[PDB]
Amino acid sequence: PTIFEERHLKYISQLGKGSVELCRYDPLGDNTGALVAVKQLQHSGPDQQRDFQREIQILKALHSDFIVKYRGVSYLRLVMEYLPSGCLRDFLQRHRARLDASRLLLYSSQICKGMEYLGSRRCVHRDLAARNILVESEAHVKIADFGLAKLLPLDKDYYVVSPIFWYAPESLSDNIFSRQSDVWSFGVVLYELFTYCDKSCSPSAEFLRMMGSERDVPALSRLLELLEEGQRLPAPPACPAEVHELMKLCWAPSPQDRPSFSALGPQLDML
Ligand SMILES: CN1CCC(NC(=O)c2ccc(Nc3cc(NCc4ccccc4)c(C(N)=O)cn3)cc2)CC1
Repeated sequence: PTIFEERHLKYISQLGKGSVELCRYDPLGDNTGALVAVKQLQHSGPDQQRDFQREIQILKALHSDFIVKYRGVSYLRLVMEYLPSGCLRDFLQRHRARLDASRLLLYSSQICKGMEYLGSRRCVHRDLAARNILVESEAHVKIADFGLAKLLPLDKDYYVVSPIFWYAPESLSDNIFSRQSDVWSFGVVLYELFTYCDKSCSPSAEFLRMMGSERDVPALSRLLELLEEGQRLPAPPACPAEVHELMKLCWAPSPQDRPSFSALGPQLDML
């Protein structure tokens, strides 16, 4: 087996905390090696470990320009491509003044094409949020963290099994996840994009406000009560009304009434 030999994976810095670190894969020892992102588990708890082998095989199998590339393994460590610009949540709040609604639409369209591919592979990400979207360059974004990703059963369109503010009502109430629960998450991502990930009006900061002053009432209970009423995240300030309408559709109470990614794609592209 031709792997990323541990002795050749030269550590540089941390990308996130298991954990992710930036390494230079230098098999020739002449410091001419390529920079790769390397994922590993730190406090290796037996259940998180089986989840890691599932994750590796999923990413290995996915081939979208909008999903992070799998590179290989080291030994367990998952080797992937390195996207230097970092997290989309950081990128939006740092360069907010230089990014217009047309550029946010380019990101929405790229995440959408990414998620559409995911669906055709009968995979459910489950953690679709701006915190797990990476930046290639100011004109290209890629989806990351397949840590929570689940493959749909060969006979079923749903799957019963923490990020509750991106979770659909069926996810909240009965732990049901499908491509349509990722459409609900996509609607929250559009909110994040169009608020430029402002800490002030984050989906987390906004729902807590809506939940009220009764903290002993379980979040899962208070959030579901709110989403059953029809209460939603507000229209982002200055957000194109055509976009906030697509957000509302992603937020339909029943999963069958939410648009598909295949349907959303042109609607985004044609604005
Ligand atoms: C501790 N402190 C360290 C410094 C800060 N971090 C960064 O400045 C950063 C710089 C480059 C980054 N590029 C990455 C990260 C990756 N996974 C990790 C990741 C996934 C999704 C979102 C964020 C991170 C992958 C991959 N192929 O999956 C590829 N490229 C990611 C962050 C904040 C956290």
